[PDB]
Amino acid sequence: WTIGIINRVVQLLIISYFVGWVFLHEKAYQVRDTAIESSVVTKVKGSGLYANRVMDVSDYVTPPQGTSVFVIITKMIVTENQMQGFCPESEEKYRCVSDSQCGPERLPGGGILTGRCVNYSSVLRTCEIQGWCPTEVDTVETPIMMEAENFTIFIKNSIRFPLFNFEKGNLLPNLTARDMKTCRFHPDKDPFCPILRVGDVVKFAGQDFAKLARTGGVLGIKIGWVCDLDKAWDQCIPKYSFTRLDSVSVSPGYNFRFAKYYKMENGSEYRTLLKAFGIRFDVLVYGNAGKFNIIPTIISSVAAFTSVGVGTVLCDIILLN
Amino acid sequence: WTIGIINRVVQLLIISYFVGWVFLHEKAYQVRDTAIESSVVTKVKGSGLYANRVMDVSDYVTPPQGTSVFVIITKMIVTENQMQGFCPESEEKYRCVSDSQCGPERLPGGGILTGRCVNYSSVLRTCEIQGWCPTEVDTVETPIMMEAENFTIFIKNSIRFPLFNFEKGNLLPNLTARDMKTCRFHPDKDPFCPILRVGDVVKFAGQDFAKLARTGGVLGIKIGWVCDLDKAWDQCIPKYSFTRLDSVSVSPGYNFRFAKYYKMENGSEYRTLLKAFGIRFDVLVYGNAGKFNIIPTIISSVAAFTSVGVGTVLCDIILLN
Amino acid sequence: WTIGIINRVVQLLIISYFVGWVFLHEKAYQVRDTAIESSVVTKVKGSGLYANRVMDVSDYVTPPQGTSVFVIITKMIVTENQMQGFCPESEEKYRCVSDSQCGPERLPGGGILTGRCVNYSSVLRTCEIQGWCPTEVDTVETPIMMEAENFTIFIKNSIRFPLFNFEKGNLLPNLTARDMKTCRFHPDKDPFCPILRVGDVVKFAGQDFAKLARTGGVLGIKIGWVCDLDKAWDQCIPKYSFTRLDSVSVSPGYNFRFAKYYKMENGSEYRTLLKAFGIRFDVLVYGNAGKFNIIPTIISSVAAFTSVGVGTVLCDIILLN
Ligand SMILES: *[C@@H]1O[C@H](CO)[C@@H](O)[C@H](O)[C@H]1NC(C)=O
Ligand SMILES: *[C@@H]1O[C@H](CO)[C@@H](O)[C@H](O)[C@H]1NC(C)=O
Ligand SMILES: *[C@@H]1O[C@H](CO)[C@@H](O)[C@H](O)[C@H]1NC(C)=O
Ligand SMILES: *[C@@H]1O[C@H](CO)[C@@H](O)[C@H](O)[C@H]1NC(C)=O
Ligand SMILES: *[C@@H]1O[C@H](CO)[C@@H](O)[C@H](O)[C@H]1NC(C)=O
Ligand SMILES: *[C@@H]1O[C@H](CO)[C@@H](O)[C@H](O)[C@H]1NC(C)=O
Ligand SMILES: *[C@@H]1O[C@H](CO)[C@@H](O)[C@H](O)[C@H]1NC(C)=O
Ligand SMILES: *[C@@H]1O[C@H](CO)[C@@H](O)[C@H](O)[C@H]1NC(C)=O
Ligand SMILES: *[C@@H]1O[C@H](CO)[C@@H](O)[C@H](O)[C@H]1NC(C)=O
Ligand SMILES: [Mg+2]
Ligand SMILES: [Mg+2]
Ligand SMILES: [Mg+2]
Ligand code: NA
Repeated sequence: WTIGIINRVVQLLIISYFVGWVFLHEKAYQVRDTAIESSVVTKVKGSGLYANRVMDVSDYVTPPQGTSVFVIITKMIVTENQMQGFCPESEEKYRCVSDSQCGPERLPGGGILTGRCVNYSSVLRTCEIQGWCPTEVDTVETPIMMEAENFTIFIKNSIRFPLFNFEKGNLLPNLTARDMKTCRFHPDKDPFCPILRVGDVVKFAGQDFAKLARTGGVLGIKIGWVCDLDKAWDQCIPKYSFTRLDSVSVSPGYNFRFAKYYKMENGSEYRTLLKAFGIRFDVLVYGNAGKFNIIPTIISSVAAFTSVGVGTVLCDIILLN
Repeated sequence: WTIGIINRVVQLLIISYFVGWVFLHEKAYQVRDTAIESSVVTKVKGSGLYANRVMDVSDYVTPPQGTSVFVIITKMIVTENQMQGFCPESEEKYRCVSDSQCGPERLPGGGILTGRCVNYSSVLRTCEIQGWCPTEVDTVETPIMMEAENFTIFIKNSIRFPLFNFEKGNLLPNLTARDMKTCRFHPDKDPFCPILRVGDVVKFAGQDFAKLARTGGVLGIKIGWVCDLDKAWDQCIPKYSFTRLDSVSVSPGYNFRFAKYYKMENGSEYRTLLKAFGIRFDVLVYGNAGKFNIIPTIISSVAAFTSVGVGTVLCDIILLN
Repeated sequence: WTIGIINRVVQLLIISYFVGWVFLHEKAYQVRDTAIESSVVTKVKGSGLYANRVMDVSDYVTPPQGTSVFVIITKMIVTENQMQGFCPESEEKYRCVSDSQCGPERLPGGGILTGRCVNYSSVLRTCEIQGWCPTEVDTVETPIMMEAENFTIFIKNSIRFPLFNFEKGNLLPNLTARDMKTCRFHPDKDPFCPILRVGDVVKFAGQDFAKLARTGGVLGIKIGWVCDLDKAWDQCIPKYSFTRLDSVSVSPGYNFRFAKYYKMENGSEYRTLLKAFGIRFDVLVYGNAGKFNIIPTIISSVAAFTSVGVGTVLCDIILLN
C-alpha cells in the first residue's frame, strides 16, 4: 500500500525534525574548548580624602602592579610608632588575675606571652606580651574614604582559546558608543566599555558602598567569553557580570595588616601598623568556544540516525494499537 | 522454536546488563564542566620569635592581601645599612688575581664589575663591584622561626561552575564537628573545617618542618570540587589534599630577596637587604560537575543499543561453534 | 554471485579504512582532561645601571615572591620628598583662568581640587589641589636600564592533570643539552632548559627591547602540556611559546605607581613617588592530556560501525547508476 510510505515518510519528516532541531540547538557537531587562557591588566584612577589626608592610587591600591586581584583601601586603623619591647595586650580575651593564667598553655595560637599579669589600664588587667608596643586597639571606629565610589577600574583583557589558537582582546572601539578615554561601562548603554566606576560595580553586585566600605568585601568582575568560532571573529564577544564572593558564624568583610617600617637615626626600629579595610576585586575570566568538527558531527549523526530509526518503529507499534 | 527467544532474551538480559552498568557507572548521560571559577581568600594567624624579635602576620606573611599564593617567612638573612658605592664582592666565584680577569666578559649575568681586583679580606681577593655596599654574605647559618608550626591558615573559597551557574562556598557550618572559630581541619575528624594548622599541612604533605623551615619550600593545599549536580546542593562538597610542589641538579628550597628602604636626614639612601626563606602556600582549586543532558544521554543510548545488537549476534555465532 | 561480496568486501576495506584512520587520528577513543593544575615559581637574576645607580633583583623585580605575574622595571620617574599640603597641579588639562572653573564639577575623577586657581609656573595657571606636593611631572624623558636585556628568568613549573592524577615537572635534566645551572633556553638548541634570557623572550615575542623598555609592555611565556597519557611518562613534555599580550586609542605600554614612605625625625611624613615602566611577564600554563577510555571507545566504535554500514549502501546505489 502506498499509504504505508506516506505514513513512514511522515514518520521520518516529523521525528527527524524533532531530533534535528535538538541536536542543531546544542551544537552537537562542535568540539568545545573550556580552558581559556587569559591575561588581565587593571588600572585604577581616583583620589580620595581620609582624615585630613589625600589618598592616591599609590596609597590605597594594593598590590600596585595591576593584577587580577587588587584591593582599594576604604578604611584603615593605624597604630603608629610601635617598637619591640614588653607591654600589656589590650584584648579583653587576654584577661588575667595572676601570672598563673598567663602561661604558654593559654591562647596557644596568639601572641608571645611573657608570663606576667600586668595592668593595661585601670579597668583591665591582661597578660603581658613581647612584641610591637604599644599593642593594637582594633575596637575603635574610624572613617571611610567616600571618594572611592567615584574611582574607575579599567580592565584590559587578552584571552586565547588554545585548542583553536583563537586569541582576542576586550578593547573593542567599534562596540563602544563613546571614545575609549571617556566611556563608562553600562550593562545596557555601553556593555563593552572596559572602564568601570567603582560605585557602579558595587551596585551591579547588589551591595551598599557604605556598609561595604565600612566592613570591606570581595567583589567579582566576571568576564565571559562564550564564542562560536564557526561564526565571524566579530562575534566572539566578552560579557561582564558582577557578584559578591564573600557573601554570608564568621564575621563578614575583608581586612589585612601591613606595616610601614622606619628606622631611627639611633638605629632603633619602629613601624606604623596598619589594619586595612577595602574592596578586593577579582577579575574572573571564563570562556568556552565551539568549532565544527568531523568527529562530533559523525558521532551526533550516527546518534540521530539510529534514534529516528527506532522512533519510527515504536510509533508504528503505537499507531497499530 | 521457543528456546531461540529464551536464548535471545537471556542474551539481551545478560549483555544489556553489562553495557548498562558500565555506562551508568561512567555517568555517560552527563555533560561535564571542568572549568571551575574559584575565588580564594586566606588569613594567617600567629606570632613567632626570631633572634630576640617577635614576628607577627605583618612581618612574616607576604603578600599581605591574602591571595592564593602567599609566603610564611621562617628564616631570613639580613645585610643592614647598605649604600651605593664601590666594594669587593664576597662571593668566591668572583676570585681574581689581577684587574685583567675582572672585565665585562667575566660573569656576564652577575653584578656590575668596576674592573679593579681588590682585597675583600686577607684570605680572598675578588673583583670590585658598584652597587649596594657592603655585599651580601649568604653563606652564614641563621635560626628559623619555630612558632610558625603553630600558625593557622584559614581558607575561604567561593567557586562556581559556569556551564551550570552553580556557585557554592567552602564555609559549611553543619559539616564541621565544632564551631568555625575553634575547629581545626583533620582529614578524618573534621575534613570540612577551613582552618589549617601550618604544621599539620606540613605533615599531610609528608615534610619535616625543620628541614622545610631551614631551606624553604612550596606546598600545595588542593581543594577539589567533584560534584554531581543531578544530586542535592548538599552533595557538592570540597575535598582537601596536600602535596609538596618543589619536590626534587637545582638546589631545593625557596627564597627571595626584598629590601626595606630608609633615607637619612642627610638625604642619602640606605636599605636593609633581606634574603627570605619560608613556606609558600599555593591554594589549587580543581573541580568538575556533571549534570544530566539529553544529547549525551541520546549518544550514549545509541551507543549501547547498537553495541548490544552486535554482541548478541557475535554470541550466537560463538555458541553455534 | 561471488563478485557481489568482492564488491562488498572492497566496500568495507576502503570505506572502513577512511573512517578508521580519521577516528584513530583524532584519538576519539580518549577521554581528555583540559583542566591542568599548575604551580609556577620564577627567579630573576641580573644587575643593571640606571642613572648612576645599580639595580638588583630587590630593586627592579616586583613582586619579589616569584609569582606567575612579575615585573622587571626598566624605566622609572621619581618625584622625591612629597608632602601633604596645597600646590598647583602641573597637568595642562587642569588649566584655569579663575577660581570659578576649579569647582568640584570639573575633572570629577581626578585629584582633590581646593577651589583656587593658582600659578604653577609663569607660563601656566592651574587649579590648586590638596595632596602630595609638589605634584608629579610625568612628561619628562628618562633613561632605561639596558642591562635588563641580559637578565635571566628561571621558570620551575609543576603541573598535574587531576582527572588522571598525572603530575610532572618541567625540570628535565636529560632533555637539556647542557647542565641546568648554565643552560639557556633556545627553541631549537635547548627547548627544555627552564632558564630564559630576558632579551631572548623579547625576540621570541617579536618585540624591540628599546621601544619595549621605553614604554613598558606585557609579554607571555606560554607553557603547553599537550600529553598522551597512553604513552610513556617520558612523552609528556612541555613546549614553550611566547607572545606580546598588550599588542595594539589607548596608549600602549605598561606602568604603575608606588611610593617609598619615609618619616622625619620631626614625625612629619614624606614619600618618594615612583612611576615605574617595565616588562610584565605572565607565565600561562595550558595543558590537556588524553587517556584511553572504554566509553569514548564504545561511542566512537558505534559511530564508525553505523557510518560504514550506511556508506556501503550509498556506494552500492551510486555504482548501480
Ligand atoms: C604549639 O602549641 C602547643 C599548645 O597548644 C604547645 O604545647 C607547643 O609547644 C606549640 N608548638 C611549638 C612548636 O611551639
Ligand atoms: C572598527 O571600525 C572600523 C571602521 O571604523 C571597521 O572597519 C572595523 O571592522 C571595526 N572592527 C571590527 C572588528 O569590525
Ligand atoms: C635609641 O634612642 C632612643 C631614644 O631616641 C631610645 O629610646 C632607645 O632605647 C635607644 N636604643 C638603645 C639600644 O638604647
Ligand atoms: C650581555 O652580555 C654579553 C656578554 O655575555 C655582553 O657582551 C653584552 O654587551 C651584554 N648585553 C648588554 C645589552 O649589555
Ligand atoms: C545547616 O544546619 C541547619 C540546621 O541547624 C540545616 O537546616 C541546614 O540544612 C544545614 N545546611 C545544609 C546545607 O543543609
Ligand atoms: C651624607 O652624610 C653621610 C654621613 O652622615 C655621609 O657618609 C654621606 O657621604 C653624605 N652624602 C653626601 C652626598 O656627601
Ligand atoms: C562623583 O562625582 C560627581 C561628579 O561627576 C559628584 O557630583 C559626586 O558627588 C561624586 N560622588 C561622591 C561620592 O563624591
Ligand atoms: C635521566 O637520565 C638517566 C640516565 O642518566 C635516565 O636513566 C633517566 O631515564 C632520564 N630521565 C628520564 C625521564 O628518562
Ligand atoms: C616639622 O618640621 C619640618 C621642618 O623640619 C616642618 O617643615 C614641618 O612643618 C614640621 N611639622 C609641623 C606639624 O609643624
Ligand atoms: Mg589585638
Ligand atoms: Mg652574593
Ligand atoms: Mg599628574
Ligand atoms: Na554514537
